[PDB]
Amino acid sequence: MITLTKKQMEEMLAHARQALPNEACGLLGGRRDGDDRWVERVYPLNNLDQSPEHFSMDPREQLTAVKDMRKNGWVMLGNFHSHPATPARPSAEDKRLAFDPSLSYLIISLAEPQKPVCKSFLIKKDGVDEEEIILKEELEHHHHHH
Repeated sequence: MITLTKKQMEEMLAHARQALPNEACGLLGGRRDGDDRWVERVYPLNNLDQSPEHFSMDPREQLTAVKDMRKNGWVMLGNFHSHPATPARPSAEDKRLAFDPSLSYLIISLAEPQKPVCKSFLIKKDGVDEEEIILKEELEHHHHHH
């Protein structure tokens, strides 16, 4: 299961339109426990590629993002990339860009802002599996540190 807040959805949505007409990629940070993931911060790394529909894994930005997570004490949950005006789900060539074992790839459909399809796809060897997104009204009690 994956859980994120309204604010995170808003953050992803903002990043999506921000990147247009290019596609919007980046990472998701927060806490992962019981294999489940809670997105407490969206990491807009911006499209390190030049493609409009295909994404990059933002190599340099990865090092920046992990460096950030080490500062606050969070972990890497997965990544997300949104298509400009095209639907969700990973395409044949799009999926080939997955040089990972079975991470979480969120693909957002910005075909319409009235109904942007947001799902989390697990790209595995055997195939792609769907993870459902649960919303949280509030953040996980701020950065939390005594």
